[PDB]
Amino acid sequence: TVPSIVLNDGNSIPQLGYGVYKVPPADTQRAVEEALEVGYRHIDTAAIYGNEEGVGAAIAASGIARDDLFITTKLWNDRHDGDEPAAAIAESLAKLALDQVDLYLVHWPTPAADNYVHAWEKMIELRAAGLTRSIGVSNHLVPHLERIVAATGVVPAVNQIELHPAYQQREITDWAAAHDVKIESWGPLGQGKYDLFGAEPVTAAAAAHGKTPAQAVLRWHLQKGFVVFPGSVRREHLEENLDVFDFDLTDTEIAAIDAMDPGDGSGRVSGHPDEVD
Ligand SMILES: NC(=O)c1ccc[n+]([C@@H]2O[C@H](COP(=O)([O-])OP(=O)(O)OC[C@H]3O[C@@H](n4cnc5c(N)ncnc54)[C@H](O)[C@@H]3O)[C@@H](O)[C@H]2O)c1
Repeated sequence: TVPSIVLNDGNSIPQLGYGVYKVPPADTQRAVEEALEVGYRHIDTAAIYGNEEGVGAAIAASGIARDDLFITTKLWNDRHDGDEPAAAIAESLAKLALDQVDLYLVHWPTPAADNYVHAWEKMIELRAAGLTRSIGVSNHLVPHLERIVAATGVVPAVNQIELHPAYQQREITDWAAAHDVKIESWGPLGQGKYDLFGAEPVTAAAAAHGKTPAQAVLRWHLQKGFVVFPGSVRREHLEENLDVFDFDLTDTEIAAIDAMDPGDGSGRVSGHPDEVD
């Protein structure tokens, strides 16, 4: 059993899902079929991942009822302009072989291109047309968010950003809570870019519950109310990552993990929105 959370638009989303980022396209179908089998229902993909087909194929292969699944895809940086958003989403839909997706995201803000507002406008139209159930963004900074909302009056259901113990983007998460936008933690486990599992706050919490560090970290995101979809191809980790609704961390435990953030942005492991396209 994976609990769901409710969006500002009333739609619900499973709090834990399976992200297929990094999964080679030729292997995505197996990977998803396995997650599916494991009990995963929320699939996180993206057009840029070039593996929507595999996901779609996996879905179809599973006997699974459409309504029981949560499918997320994202709008690539080069499709912000004109009616490209509608073209991009249609392509995605065709790959997934779905009528519509559950959630659709503006992959990156590409501020320098100053087309993220236009993208947002088009996104709204996509939802209106029923191409997607909900809409959100990704990698959007506070100013990005203010601007889109100001321009449209429509608030993203979510903001998918890089988030883990060493790099929390508190300003964003704070803004989100104030605006009722849910947070999707990408790279929830640091992408192996640093010794997260070695962190003492992490080991203390895991040990304190008879869980793994990965599990404890996952629990922290969850408890903080964020949405997670860690990547993994090992069934051992799949099952493991699913086994986190069984327990809960103490406030003290959470607080200790929260202290891991240097507060200077030095804990970042991936690309910054001001730098991507
Ligand atoms: N919005 C964006 O720009 C963006 C960027 C990156 C990823 N995403 C999404 O977020 C998902 C998760 O992030 P990620 O995969 O980049 O990094 P991550 O923090 O999930 O780290 C992934 C790595 O952790 C390992 N992992 C998973 N479970 C583990 C466990 N129990 N024990 C040990 N290792 C374990 C995997 O082997 C994998 O190599 C992706 O699948 C993708 O769908 C979105």
